[PDB]
Amino acid sequence: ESADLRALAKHLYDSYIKSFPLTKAKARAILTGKTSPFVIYDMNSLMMGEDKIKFKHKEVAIRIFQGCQFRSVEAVQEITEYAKSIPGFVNLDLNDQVTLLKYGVHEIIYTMLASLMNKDGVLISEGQGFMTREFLKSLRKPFGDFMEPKFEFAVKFNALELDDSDLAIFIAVIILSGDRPGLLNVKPIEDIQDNLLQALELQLKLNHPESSQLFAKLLQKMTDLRQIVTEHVQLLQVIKKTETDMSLHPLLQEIY
Amino acid sequence: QLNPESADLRALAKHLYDSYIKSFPLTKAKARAILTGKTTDKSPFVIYDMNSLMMGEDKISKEVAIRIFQGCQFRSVEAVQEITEYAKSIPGFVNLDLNDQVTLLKYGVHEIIYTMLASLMNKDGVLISEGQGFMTREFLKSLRKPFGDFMEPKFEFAVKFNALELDDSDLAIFIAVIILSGDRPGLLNVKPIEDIQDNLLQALELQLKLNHPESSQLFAKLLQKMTDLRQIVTEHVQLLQVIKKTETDMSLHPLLQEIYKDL
Ligand SMILES: CCCOc1ccc(C[C@H](Cc2ccccc2)C(=O)O)cc1CNC(=O)c1ccc([C@]23C[C@H]4C[C@H](C[C@H](C4)C2)C3)cc1
Repeated sequence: ESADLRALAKHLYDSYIKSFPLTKAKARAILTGKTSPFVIYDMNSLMMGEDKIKFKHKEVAIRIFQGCQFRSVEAVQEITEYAKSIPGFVNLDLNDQVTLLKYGVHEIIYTMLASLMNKDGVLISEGQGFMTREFLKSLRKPFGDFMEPKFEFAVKFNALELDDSDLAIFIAVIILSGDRPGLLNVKPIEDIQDNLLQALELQLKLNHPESSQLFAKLLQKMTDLRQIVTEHVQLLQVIKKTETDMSLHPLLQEIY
Repeated sequence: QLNPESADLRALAKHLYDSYIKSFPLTKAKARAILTGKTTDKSPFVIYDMNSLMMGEDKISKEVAIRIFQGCQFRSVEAVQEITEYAKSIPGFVNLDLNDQVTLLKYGVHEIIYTMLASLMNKDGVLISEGQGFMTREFLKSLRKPFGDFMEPKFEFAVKFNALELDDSDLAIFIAVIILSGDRPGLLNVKPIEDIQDNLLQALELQLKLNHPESSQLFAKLLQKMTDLRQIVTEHVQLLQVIKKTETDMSLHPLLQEIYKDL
């Protein structure tokens, strides 16, 4: 039966490569040098990187924060497409699918964001740039503790040294989470996740024979993720309840 | 079912199960026996309202909510003591840096308390006073605005957690896994802790596979529940800040207060 598992794993990987442009393997090469990105480490760096480079993603801290949103909206579409390739997903009650993506994207966003971060910064805009971790903490208002929580998570998560083939199955497990509120038919979901969990388990055993109980440690990071999301939602509302320069075109705000 | 490695894991499971029974007076087996009525001597007095509560004082401050609340404070202080005792039995635990021992307990006792509290719960209520009493979920939710719902989140977790059908021998290892968490804030030497947890994780994994052959991916499902515990703790901690402000006259046990400080 270990046949259908290896196939599911290969399938998810191929699909993951297709849905996500910047893989971890590719991002890693750019972060260590073995392979250059424009560096944003201070205000003038920023102003220049967006001047020469047309970073598709008023006030700096605010403009940076909104670029994060723009990029997140973009990531949501990639994740949605990926999900549809997971065997059984499209066959679930349509409302449940929306529910699963609705509560799952944030967890996946931060999970994948770690692939693009090291302890010194994060790759932005397809990796054409590198925004410094220090510069992010240099932001005033509450925009200073905005990204820090993610870096800390990334340092820990990256310590597991997973690769794209590992992450592809993990993401699918995050998506098929049967405890999301509002699901109408939980069984099919948990049934698919169970199969995905089996696939992830064999994947990690064969890909990291020397890493003891890596499956357990990866599942434990689940705790870390939701805490990051919950905390994120809190700072997000604090930005809505306060801040008056967050004004965007009516059509734009609707887009988020 | 072979090698000396799997043999060491079974030995560890037995050691942990043996300590768990020795450290916790009210096991899940005894709790289930009382709840399911497979007795004529283990039947609890049920408290589902005020007069019941009143009549229970005889069978088993000044206010309904606060009295019930102070009771839970006392009981969990006692639980922390039992948990602390169980912790010393975990191989390697007492050999770790003394500060880390305190840190691990500080972050693990509540997650463990709610894990074990589920053993004493069903969709309708919870056992109290070593199983002599039973307070229904509805009575506890009818309480005054503040306390009126400090328990509901525990019930919601319990009915789902109990769905895994774990038994004491399973819980003994899981409780151990929880305590030996290398990602606790402020830990000095994270390596020795992770090494102990890895071995506990192996013990738990084998135990579940052997105890629940037909329960597919129980191990992973059990681990995912850990996120549920953290959440319970945060909510509870926030509900306490609310109470200590609305009820300026209600005291909170020092031990429990030192555990929430800078949590
Ligand atoms: C009432 C059911 C509640 O049963 C709970 C609920 C939550 C906890 C966890 C605590 C709550 C807390 C939250 C905030 C701070 C600290 C801890 C925690 O998280 O630390 C423990 C118990 C276990 N409780 C019992 O077994 C139990 C035994 C005796 C009584 C009486 C108290 C008093 C009135 C009645 C008659 C006498 C005198 C006995 C009932 C009540 C409860």
